[PDB]
Amino acid sequence: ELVLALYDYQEKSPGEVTMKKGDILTLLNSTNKDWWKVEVNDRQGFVPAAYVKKL
Repeated sequence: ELVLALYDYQEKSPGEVTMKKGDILTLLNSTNKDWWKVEVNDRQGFVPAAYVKKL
């Protein structure tokens, strides 16, 4: 499934990933309510669940 980046987000921890508003990310794991694992182009990592929207 895909998600839309609602805001820019710069990774702030080793396991996080950076995204730009408007980016279409592949949702890898949404089992956590606060942090979702996504694939941004060729990178994988966590971003705040609230900053993305399921498409």
